[PDB]
Amino acid sequence: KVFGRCELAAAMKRHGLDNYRGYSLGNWVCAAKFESNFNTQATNRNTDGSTDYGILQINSRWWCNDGRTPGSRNLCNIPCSALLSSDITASVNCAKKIVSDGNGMNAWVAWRNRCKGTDVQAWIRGCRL
Ligand SMILES: [Cl-]
Ligand code: NA
Repeated sequence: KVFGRCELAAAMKRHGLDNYRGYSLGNWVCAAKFESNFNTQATNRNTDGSTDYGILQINSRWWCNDGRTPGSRNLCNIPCSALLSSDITASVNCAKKIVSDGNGMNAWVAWRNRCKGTDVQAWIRGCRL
């Protein structure tokens, strides 16, 4: 499913992401925009053979099992395919563990490079939240 900007902001906010660990809602929407273009079905393969899955491009090297990343962890204890659902619940719950592991949203390279230090509130401007 391809989300609308405000549609996704609303879903993220209902799932507890607003100001989660100090990251305002615009941070999460900005990250999703540049990680996946708001597409829950986005997948991208990394050079080391792991794959990033879903709206937040969660990596199979650490966070989910896709059966083809040898020597990887499954810290969110879910199959990576559950992160491509139109329901963003699993992506959101997994994102909550990732952002809590000590590096904050720097775990998302697109957020670090494209959202960090910008006016992220502009990503929820105009939305009915
Ligand atoms: Cl980037
Ligand atoms: Na894995």
